[PDB]
Amino acid sequence: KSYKSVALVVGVTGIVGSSLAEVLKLPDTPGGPWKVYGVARRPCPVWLAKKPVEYIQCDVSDNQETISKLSPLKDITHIFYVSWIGSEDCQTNATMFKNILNSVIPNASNLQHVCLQTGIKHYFGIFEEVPHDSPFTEDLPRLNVPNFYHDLEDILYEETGKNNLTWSVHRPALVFGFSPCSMMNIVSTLCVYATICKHENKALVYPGSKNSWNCYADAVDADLVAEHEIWAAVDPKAKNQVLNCNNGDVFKWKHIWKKLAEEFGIEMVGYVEGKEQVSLAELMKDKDQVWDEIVKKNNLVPTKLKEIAAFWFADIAFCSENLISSMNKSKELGFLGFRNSMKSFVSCIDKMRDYRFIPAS
Amino acid sequence: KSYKSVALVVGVTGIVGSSLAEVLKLPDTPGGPWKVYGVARRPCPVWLAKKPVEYIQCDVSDNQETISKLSPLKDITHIFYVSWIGSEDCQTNATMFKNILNSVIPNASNLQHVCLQTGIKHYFGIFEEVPHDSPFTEDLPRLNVPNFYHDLEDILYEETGKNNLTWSVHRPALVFGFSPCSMMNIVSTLCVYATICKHENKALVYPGSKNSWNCYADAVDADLVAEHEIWAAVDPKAKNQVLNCNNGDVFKWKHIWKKLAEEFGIEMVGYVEGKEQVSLAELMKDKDQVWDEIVKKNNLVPTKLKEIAAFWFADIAFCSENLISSMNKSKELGFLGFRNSMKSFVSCIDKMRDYRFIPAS
Ligand SMILES: NC(=O)c1ccc[n+]([C@@H]2O[C@H](COP(=O)([O-])OP(=O)(O)OC[C@H]3O[C@@H](n4cnc5c(N)ncnc54)[C@H](O)[C@@H]3O)[C@@H](O)[C@H]2O)c1
Ligand SMILES: NC(=O)c1ccc[n+]([C@@H]2O[C@H](COP(=O)([O-])OP(=O)(O)OC[C@H]3O[C@@H](n4cnc5c(N)ncnc54)[C@H](O)[C@@H]3O)[C@@H](O)[C@H]2O)c1
Ligand SMILES: C/C(C=O)=C\CC/C(C)=C/C=O
Ligand SMILES: C/C(C=O)=C\CC/C(C)=C/C=O
Repeated sequence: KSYKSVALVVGVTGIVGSSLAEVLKLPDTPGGPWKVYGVARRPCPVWLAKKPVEYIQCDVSDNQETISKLSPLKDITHIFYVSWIGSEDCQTNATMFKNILNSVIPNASNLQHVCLQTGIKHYFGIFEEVPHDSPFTEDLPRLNVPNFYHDLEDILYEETGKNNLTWSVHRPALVFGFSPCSMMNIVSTLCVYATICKHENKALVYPGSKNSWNCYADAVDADLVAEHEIWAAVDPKAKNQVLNCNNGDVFKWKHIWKKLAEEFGIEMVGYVEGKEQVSLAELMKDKDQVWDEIVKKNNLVPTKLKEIAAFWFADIAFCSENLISSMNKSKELGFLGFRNSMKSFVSCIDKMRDYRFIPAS
Repeated sequence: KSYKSVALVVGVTGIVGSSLAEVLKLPDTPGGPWKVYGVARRPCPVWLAKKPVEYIQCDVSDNQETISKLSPLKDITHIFYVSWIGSEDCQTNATMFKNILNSVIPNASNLQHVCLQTGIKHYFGIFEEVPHDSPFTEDLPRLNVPNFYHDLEDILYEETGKNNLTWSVHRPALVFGFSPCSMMNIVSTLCVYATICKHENKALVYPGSKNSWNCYADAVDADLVAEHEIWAAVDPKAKNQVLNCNNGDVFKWKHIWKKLAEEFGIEMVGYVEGKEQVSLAELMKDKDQVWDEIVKKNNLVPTKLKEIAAFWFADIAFCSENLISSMNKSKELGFLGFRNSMKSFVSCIDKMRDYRFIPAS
């Protein structure tokens, strides 16, 4: 075909990358019809080979490999950088993004826009070792921390300015999504926990803090992040803006916890007054084998426990509070996409069952 | 003229009534062009006589008076009940609403819809002497309290069902609005407080609780409540629904407090750790004369202190928390109106200065 737009999705197996791969191929999608190149680290997993994306395995931290794999991609119009290296290292994250731009900018003559996805950590700090108060708005100045987001933005602003490309930064809230290859997928994580509770005839027992149980929290659906990125990539009113992305509402983990129990047909144990947070990472230490049994029993897409779940990240979610972000700027710019967070959560569950990452019920 | 729609706005001098009087007369307003009858208790105040509304002074708690004043209004198509009696008495509030319906339903042959405005108290209780947890959604069952909202809804459902009229219930959050004739106008109240602090060379000192300072809160702009009521009154997808109404975002009183100080060019004293709530009602006990001086000095529309301000209500706002409501249902039905609450607050300030209820600066 000829296409209207050609996307390079860096991080296609990711929690947002995998949604963009679906969303960009819908016929109503702005800027369409879209060709999609999808970059990720590992060989194309099976679930993705059944999608119309041109998959490129590439270590994007390796400059020569990245040049050789992406230089030839002359038709690219829009880059969606929806990746990170899996640690908070400013240098290695920065290298990834620089490699992408240095490989594509000089070879793709119709390149228009670079979309960079970071996150609300911008506002409160990093996962190793202060915060702005919320609701977080986009104009809040950088914290004095080595946040790799600062380096990515600086690279973005430099490279796009000197090459007359447009840019956007997206700072999603906690993502409700479906990919089993993510390093930070709260829903799969909690789904795996519940699946194990069920298999071991235990209750869905809440391991988190009191505050996280009771405080207002927010999130974003992966598909909404993809729409928001696509919107900023094609709508000229949105160009060259930093932009938060959340579902537009708030929830409480306590209400989510109940729905999770109901979705797995098991009993729930809520937060208990005075009792304190225990580490779900520690509780799930040596469950790799139970998970390998479950995968085989239900004929699931095979995943290692440490791949599909990130219990450490759940622990952080469950000692967090006061992290609400504002969608006012996006709405004032005309983006009115939203989701009902309770429904988005359930819909991630359904979809992970649908795609056979977790057991049906 | 002939008109497309004819509104009876019961409570036209109110915080929402007064916005409907403006909003219904805009040329782009759904269901327009609109004729507007406006009912309130007192003689038409001066500011309202300069508006194209047919003003009807009527004590709507008096059945015979109400019949004689509203029976002749044969052209009415839509009732907007945006009033209450000023106490929590279930019987006297109920009488008001029944009188309206009994006077209009049998005489207005093209009557289509009755819009009833109650509020988020539905979810947490009454102001004299439990709560549902939030975010509040519309399906939450009634609390076991004598809330006059229950009586108003019961009357609404009975009268509309037996007469093939459509209905809606609107449960606004705390209203950001401009009317000086309201019994519950948080912005005018805080504006009056700041005006007095300024006049007496004092700082804008926060009198409220720690929690109210730091917790997430929400509100609605009066104009947005009017749009939402108008939407439910004309859009067939919205018919016969209970519906919350808020600005679609959240704020904190602490950030609002700072903006309030800035808007009045005075110094702020925020919440002080360990210090506890004092009653602003008590602090403003005998300031009626200072206010009468200020009104005369700045040639303001004359208001009595107890009319324009409701310090008791500010005290309640400042010991409240956990009252967020969800707009998901309205959004899922297609209503995407919203406001930036910080901007809505400032815009109420500006408008009260514009209309000369409070001093310019
Ligand atoms: N997951 C969340 O809830 C969440 C929330 C807010 C912000 N974010 C931010 O979004 C950004 C992207 O994170 P994510 O969670 O979407 O990531 P993810 O873990 O879901 O996906 C990572 C992707 O990057 C690829 N990748 C990693 N190293 C690579 C390399 N050397 N070469 C090529 N590909 C490589 C992976 O294969 C994968 O496709 C991060 O800054 C993250 O902090 C994530
Ligand atoms: N003000 C708020 O912040 C707020 C917030 C949420 C819900 N609500 C609810 O909205 C509803 C309407 O309240 P409001 O705050 O819009 O009221 P308001 O105090 O701003 O207006 C009251 C109106 O009713 C009229 N009225 C009172 N007694 C009357 C009588 N006997 N005859 C004729 N008119 C009479 C008044 O003249 C006035 O126009 C109430 O249930 C209230 O609890 C208010
Ligand atoms: C830990 C937490 C809990 O709500 C929210 C942070 C979510 C993410 C991945 C932020 C990235 O910047
Ligand atoms: C007191 C308060 C503080 O936020 C909110 C209640 C606002 C109103 C008038 C509710 C009516 O049902």
